Amino acid sequence: MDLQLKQAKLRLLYFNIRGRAELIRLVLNAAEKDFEDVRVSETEWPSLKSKMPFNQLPVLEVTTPNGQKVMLTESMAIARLLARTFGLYGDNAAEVYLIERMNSLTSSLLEEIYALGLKKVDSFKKLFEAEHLHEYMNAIEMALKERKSTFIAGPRVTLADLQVIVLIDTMNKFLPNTKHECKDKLDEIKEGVIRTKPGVARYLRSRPATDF
Repeated sequence: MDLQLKQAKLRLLYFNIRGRAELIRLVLNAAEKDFEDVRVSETEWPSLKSKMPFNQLPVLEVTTPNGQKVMLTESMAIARLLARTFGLYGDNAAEVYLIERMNSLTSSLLEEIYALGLKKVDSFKKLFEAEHLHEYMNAIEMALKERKSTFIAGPRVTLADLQVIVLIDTMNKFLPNTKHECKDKLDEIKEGVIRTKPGVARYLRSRPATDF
């Protein structure tokens, strides 16, 4: 049941976007754990999907040091497993609550942003939005302003600070003009991840420039 992820061969299968696998890429690069970053095209997906157990990406294909191949699914479960493996998931239940409180907020905001941008036809679409996303934005901003530590859950980077990067980069693409104080507070966290996780700094510099 122990996959020995520190030493296991890892292959990440996902599309060539940030999307929902970027958090996993950020964890692995923060830990400086090598992995094959396999970026699948929608053209390849039907046959890969057909030849493979799973039906949804991302999948983390793990080959343990003893040679056993295991296909892990569910993006957040994978990310948290990897975070725990590499010391990026806090040291006690109270720190983890801080991680998961923030990840709940930012995961919610992310999915809400993801769902916007797919209903542009007719009727009256001047109908107001924002207040949903605003609600998440002030909760995040309030939490970041109230914290008594450098990062979200303490003095060191955890998974929640990494997901803040995913959120920032989604906001700057989907919501370029949106000006709100939560963006500044999120950018502070990103700056500290870059400063303290040289593997992330290098990865962010070198990763493909994509829209999604």
